[PDB]
Amino acid sequence: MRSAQVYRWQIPMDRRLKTRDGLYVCLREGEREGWGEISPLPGFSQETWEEAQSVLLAWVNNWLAGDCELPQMPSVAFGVSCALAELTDTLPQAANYRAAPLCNPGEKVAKVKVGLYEAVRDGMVVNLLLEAIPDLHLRLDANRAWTPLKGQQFAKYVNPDYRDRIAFLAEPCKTRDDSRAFARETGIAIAWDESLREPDFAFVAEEGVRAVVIKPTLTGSLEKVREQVQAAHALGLTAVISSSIESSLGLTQLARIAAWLTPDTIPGLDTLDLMQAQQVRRWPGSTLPVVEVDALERLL
Repeated sequence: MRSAQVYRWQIPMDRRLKTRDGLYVCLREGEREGWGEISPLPGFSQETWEEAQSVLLAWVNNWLAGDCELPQMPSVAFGVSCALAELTDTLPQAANYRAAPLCNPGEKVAKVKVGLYEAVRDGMVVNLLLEAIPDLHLRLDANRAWTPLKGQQFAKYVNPDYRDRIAFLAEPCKTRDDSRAFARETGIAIAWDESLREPDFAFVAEEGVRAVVIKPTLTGSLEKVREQVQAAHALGLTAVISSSIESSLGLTQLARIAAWLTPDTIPGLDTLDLMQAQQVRRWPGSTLPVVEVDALERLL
């Protein structure tokens, strides 16, 4: 016997993004229970919050009637599939809560957002960090920020002898041909990110490419995310499971999907401190308050 609940919320963030708005699905079959988060990201997700809601509510009504197509809309396919996996006890409880800290115990790994302004500033900060911590490895996020020139102007400031400790620079340039060229000229390893979510992306052996970054809320189902992880691992690449700024609930399932699918790869989930509260599920060690389901706006 099936039942379902949908919640709508907005969490305050630490004039771009002052709230994060989203949704939870709770599927219930017999005594079992599954949750999932549907939170499309403004500027990044194609579909909107309110479109997400419509499709989520409609899909749920289908689910109650026993039919089992999932929507191909990324945010909804994702959350709906997390709920479905929790129903069947398949998503293990084990999770990777180890952080590659942003900003700007084991393998030391950090994350730097680059390409925001001057290429110079980024390479300088990058060099500084790698110089100070001899065993630090860095993950860099460009989001296609650079012309070939700026791709060169950034690397200008990074000691070639530390460059092997940049695990990846994601999407340095505006075209993939230029990012590949930057990899070759600079000997700096690259990752694809936004390329993966554009139509007709192929997993292909490319010299210089060592990682892919997989954002599940912008990709779709957990089944599709898995697929992309397996494709990468066949090519020898690192699959990083990453945050699309999900609430604590989605972040903990991303943590769980990481341990399950990319067990030795720290996920890119250090986005909780951007927000002012957790909801439903705790992230271990966060002292941010926790909103109970009790207090969530219920649409279904």
